[PDB]
Amino acid sequence: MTLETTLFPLEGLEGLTASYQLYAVKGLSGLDETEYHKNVNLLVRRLSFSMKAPFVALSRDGEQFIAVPNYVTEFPVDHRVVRAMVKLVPTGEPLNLRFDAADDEYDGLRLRYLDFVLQQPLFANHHLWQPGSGQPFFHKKPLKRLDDVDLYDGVSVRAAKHPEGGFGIVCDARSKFITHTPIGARADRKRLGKLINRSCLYKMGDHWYQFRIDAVSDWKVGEPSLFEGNVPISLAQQLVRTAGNAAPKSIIDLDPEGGALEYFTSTNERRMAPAELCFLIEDTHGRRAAKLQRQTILSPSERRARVNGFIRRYLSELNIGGAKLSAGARAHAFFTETHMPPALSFGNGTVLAPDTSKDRFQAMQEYSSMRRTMMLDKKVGFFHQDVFPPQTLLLPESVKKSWGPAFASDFVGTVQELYPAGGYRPEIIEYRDKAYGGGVPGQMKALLEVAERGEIKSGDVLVMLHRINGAPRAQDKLAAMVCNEFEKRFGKRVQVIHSDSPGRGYKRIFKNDKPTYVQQRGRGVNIKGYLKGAALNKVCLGNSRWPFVLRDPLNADVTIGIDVKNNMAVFTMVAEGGRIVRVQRSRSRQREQLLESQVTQVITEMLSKELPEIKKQVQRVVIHRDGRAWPAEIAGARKTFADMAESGLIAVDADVSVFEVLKSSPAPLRLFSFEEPTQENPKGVINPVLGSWLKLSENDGYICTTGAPLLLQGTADPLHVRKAFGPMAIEDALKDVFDLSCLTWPKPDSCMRLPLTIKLCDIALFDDA
DNA sequence: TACTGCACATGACGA
Repeated sequence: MTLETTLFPLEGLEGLTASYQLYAVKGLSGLDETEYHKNVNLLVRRLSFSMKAPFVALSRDGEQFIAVPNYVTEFPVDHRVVRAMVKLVPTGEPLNLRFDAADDEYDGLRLRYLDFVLQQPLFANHHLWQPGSGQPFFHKKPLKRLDDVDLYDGVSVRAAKHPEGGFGIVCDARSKFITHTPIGARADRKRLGKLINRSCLYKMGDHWYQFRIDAVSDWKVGEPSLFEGNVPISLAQQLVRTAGNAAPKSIIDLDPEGGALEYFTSTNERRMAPAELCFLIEDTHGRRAAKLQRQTILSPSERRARVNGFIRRYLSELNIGGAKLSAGARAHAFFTETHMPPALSFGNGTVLAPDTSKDRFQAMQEYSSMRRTMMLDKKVGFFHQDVFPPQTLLLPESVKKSWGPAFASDFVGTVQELYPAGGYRPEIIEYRDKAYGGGVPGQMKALLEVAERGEIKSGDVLVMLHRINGAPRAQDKLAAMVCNEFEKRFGKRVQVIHSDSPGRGYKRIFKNDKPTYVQQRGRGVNIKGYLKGAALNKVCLGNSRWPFVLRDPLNADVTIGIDVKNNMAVFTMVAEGGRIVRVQRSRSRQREQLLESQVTQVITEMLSKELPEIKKQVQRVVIHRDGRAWPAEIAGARKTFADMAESGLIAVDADVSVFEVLKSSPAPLRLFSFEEPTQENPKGVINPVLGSWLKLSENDGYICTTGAPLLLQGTADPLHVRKAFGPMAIEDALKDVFDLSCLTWPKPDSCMRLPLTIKLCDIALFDDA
């Protein structure tokens, strides 16, 4: 019940002052909406990098208004590219924002400035470095040596509004893996080729930063490759030129035969750097580094200790010109009531509700297990129990001629035991997976031709695919295309598994003087666990057979999730208690963004189909965006629902609100709860409990969709949700984000970080055109 | 097959 944050008070904020000079933009009256605000942002990016100053945008009224700092002087005021031509007229009267006053809309301006000048003392600390601007600050000394790769520890620092008034600082520990020894001067033109688009840390003497390799230079470090005023200069002469004073040996005694890399500046010029001073960033999310990744998951006491360490060590004194700032040593703490999980409804009128008499921790663990065993118990079971429509199972020819039939037999029997009301009985079909190519084209040609033959009766298909490319950072093209084409050209709803995981669960045995396949539990997969999880996720949830739903209404009558990536948008809708769930894909113009009209279209169409089934009149609507919410998207959303209030489809006085769900937060905040100190836990720091929550503002909040009883390792990552519009109190939004995340349908006995709405986007949009 | 925690990704530097 007692919680501590990673938000820290800022003392001495007075005197510190921010002076902007609002402008306004003329450009093109052609406010193409998605194309107007895209250009607003491009200029503020272009201007911030070029003039190295905190330019902000303030979109009130006409959405114009660029804030220029008052210490820059020769301001061009006109700016090319950007298609059309642009002019910035001032809006006069010079601003002088303050950190003691009260909530403005100029507080996005104070926050920009505050973040800009706080990274000035840290940037000039000889023992810290920063890969790039906005990123965390790392110790130059590795925390751990870890054999051929070094583990660096860092702490991110972000200005925030303080809930008890004023301004503070949110912080979080970070980790980074860098190879111990440099690329080297002894690395040839061909090996430096193999390294383009990798990233490396450049130890440019005392100045450390990170860049992305774009090219191998034609010139060695000692040959003339650039020139300062006509005179052709070598890169080695250039670095000696800009070394200062007691320059370290490494940057004034380079091997002249070593190679150089090339890379682009923030403002897009070309620059070189000697390979002798460059250390490859070990992309531990590119290559599977299981032993390494364990080192980056911190226990709550480890995580609190490193964040506070860094605050006490580097932030107790801060000289921003005149001002002398301090970060308080004690982070903001508070008493709160934690949200209890919601009552849920299963089969046979059975309800599951958290016991209020047990202590919270025991109550949460019993409830979360009960979600699984109630689902499995034949006398309670799924909330939605009917017979399945016809089902197809589509297998590679090479699998059907081997372990296929043993797998299918086990899989059906697993479905029948999980979901006995369904009578699962699929028709087993094959496609000629060895006939055309084994790459994405070829597999597709074999799959299509089976569909064109009409061999897929039934509208639901579970298709088993070969994994074309692995590495948990590529993208499953083949699975995406089979869903688009099987749904567009034919009317099919398709789920997907892969051939490798279940293959590893079968071995060939000789029985009754005949070869047959049977299970094995060697290593490669827990095959029994694989069948249960795939039966649930691919067949039951694939057929919209929800195993449990909310007993009691949320604050929103309907709530809608929206994500867009790779020119594929996904809308999802959750109404009644999860009793109504619709997931609808749709192609888009932009890669990650939606046209004002495409929003009004898809949503009116989805909601109108379901409104006859929603027996309470609709009067509170919530949209959950995955990422930033662009105002072309908010407009289409305000539009859609204004209409339906006139047509009488919903209540006349109904209202909408839009919220961003920032699964990767720009201000990562953590929460801690406390315990009896205990030898192994000297300070007694533990995870917060599952329902803990915190409001920093009327527009920013945090909710622990994961937490104490149900986390097996690490420290909980609270979920950041930000209001973008509407009459809905952020506390109310936080409460049903939490209720929506107790619908743990993919793994009932678990916590689940995202609410169901944007959780539905992830699995659906894993398949993007 | 599925769950979390993790590093991967808007906006200042630096050959």
